[PDB]
Amino acid sequence: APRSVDWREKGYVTPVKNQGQCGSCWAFSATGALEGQMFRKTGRLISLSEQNLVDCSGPQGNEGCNGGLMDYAFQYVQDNGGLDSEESYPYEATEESCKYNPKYSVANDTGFVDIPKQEKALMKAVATVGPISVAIDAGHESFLFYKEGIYFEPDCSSEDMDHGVLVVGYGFESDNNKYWLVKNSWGEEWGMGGYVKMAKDRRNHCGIASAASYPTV
Amino acid sequence: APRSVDWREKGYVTPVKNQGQCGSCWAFSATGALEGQMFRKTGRLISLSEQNLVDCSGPQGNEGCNGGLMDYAFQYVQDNGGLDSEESYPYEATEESCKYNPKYSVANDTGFVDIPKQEKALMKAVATVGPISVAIDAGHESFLFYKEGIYFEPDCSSEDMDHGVLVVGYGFENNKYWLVKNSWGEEWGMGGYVKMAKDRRNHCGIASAASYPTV
Ligand SMILES: *C(=N)C1(NC(=O)[C@@H]2Cc3ccc(c(Cl)c3)OC/C=C/CCc3ccccc3C(=O)N2)CC1
Ligand SMILES: *C(=N)C1(NC(=O)[C@@H]2Cc3ccc(c(Cl)c3)OC/C=C/CCc3ccccc3C(=O)N2)CC1
Repeated sequence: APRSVDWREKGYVTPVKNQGQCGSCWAFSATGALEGQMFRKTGRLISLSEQNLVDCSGPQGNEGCNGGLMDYAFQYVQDNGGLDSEESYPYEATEESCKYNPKYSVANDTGFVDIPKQEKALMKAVATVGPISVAIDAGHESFLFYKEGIYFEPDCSSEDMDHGVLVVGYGFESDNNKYWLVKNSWGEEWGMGGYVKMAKDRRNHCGIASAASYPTV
Repeated sequence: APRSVDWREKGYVTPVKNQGQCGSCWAFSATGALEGQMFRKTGRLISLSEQNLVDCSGPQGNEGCNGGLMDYAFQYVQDNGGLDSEESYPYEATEESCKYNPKYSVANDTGFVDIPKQEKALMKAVATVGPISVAIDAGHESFLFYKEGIYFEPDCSSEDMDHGVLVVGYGFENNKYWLVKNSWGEEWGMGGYVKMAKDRRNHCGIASAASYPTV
C-alpha cells in the first residue's frame, strides 16, 4: 500500500451529511462506501439514499433510527436489487414506510467483503479499494466534542463499537504521527469540517479495524 | 380557468438555475417543463441536465451554447429514450463533447404539444398542465436591470423572440401577470422570477411559441 491516501481528492467522496436526531450512522457509512465504489465503476459521483436503507432494510436485520449494520445494508441492496439516489428518496430523519422505486435506483452490489481485523489489512484495503465502512467506539464525551489534531482517547474500547463511519484515507504529520481520515455523519460544523483524524497503529484504537467492510460493485 | 396559478406552491418547480456566459436559455426552459411533467407523473421532483441537452441534441437542430429552440430539445428526449439528471451530467456553461449515459436517465416524453398563438389558450395550458416552455423578446433594458412589478416594455416585439423561459403560473393584483421562471440566477428579478404583462396584446410574444412535453 501507499504511505498517504485521501479519496476526497479523487472525487470519490460526497460532501458531509448530517444524520440528526436519528440513529442511522450505519446507513451513512454504507452509502459512503457504496458511493465511492459506484464512482470507481461508473466515474459519476451520485449521492445515495440513506433513507432508502433506514426504511426498507429492516427485514435484513436493521433497526431504522435505533441502530444497524453496514453489511446488512449491503445485503439489503443486493436482495432488493438496488438503491435510489439521495435526490429521489430524501433523508427525512425518522424511520418511515418503504417507498423504494426501482426507476430511480442508481447503485447496486453483489455482496460485501470483510477485511481481516488488523490495522495493516485495513490499510491495504483503504489503498486498493476506496473508502471503507468501519465501526468505532464513539461513546466518549471527548468524541461528541471533537475539534482537530489526531484523536486518541485512553478509555476507548477495541471490541465494543457503537458508531458506523467511513474511512477516506490516512497519512502522517514527530511523535505518534499516523492517522485514519474518518468521515462522520454529524454535519460540517463538527470536527475538521465533519472529519476526524483517528490514531492509526496504536493497538487498533477505538476498534476501527474490528468491523471493517465494503460492497462489491 | 382558476383566478390565479402557481406550480411552485405544488412542488412542480426546481430552484432557479443560472445559464452563465452561455446561450443555453432554450435548454433551461426545456428542462423546466420536463421537470414539471415528471413530477406530475411520479411524485418525485428531479433536476435535469441542461448540459446533456446542450451537448447532445445537436442532431435535432440545436446550436450548442450559441442558441437553440425548446422543441428540438423535447424532440431529443423522445429520439433518445430518456434524459440524465443534473447530478450525473453537471452544467459546465460551455459547449463540450457529448457524454450521455442511459444508466442515469430520470425523464421521458411521448412527444410534445404546441399551444395556439393566443394568450387565452396559454392561460388554460398553465392551469390544466403545469409549467409551460415559452419564448419572449428580452433584448430590452427594463428586463435586464429589472427588480420588481408587472413588466411592460412599450417597444417589445410580438413576432421576434430570442429568449426561452418557463411559465409556472399567472395571477391578478383590472390587472394581470405571467409568472415566468428565468435562468439568470436567484440574484435577478424576483428570486430569478419575472411577472410578464398578461392578456395585453400578447406582450413580448409570450403565447407565440408555447409548448409542453407529454408523458
Ligand atoms: C449509529 N448512530 C448508531 N450505531 C449503530 O447503528 C451501530 C453501528 C455499529 C456498531 C458495531 C459494529 C458495526 Cl458494523 C456497526 O460492529 C459489530 C457490531 C456489533 C453490534 C452492532 C449492531 C448489531 C445489530 C444492530 C445494531 C448494531 C449497532 O449497535 N450498530 C445508532 C447509534
Ligand atoms: C438564449 N440565451 C438565446 N436565445 C435562443 O437560443 C432562442 C430561444 C427561442 C427563440 C425563439 C423561439 C423559441 Cl421556441 C426559442 O421561437 C421562434 C423561433 C426562433 C428561431 C431562432 C433560433 C434559430 C436557431 C437557433 C437558435 C434560435 C434562437 O435564437 N433561439 C441564445 C440567446
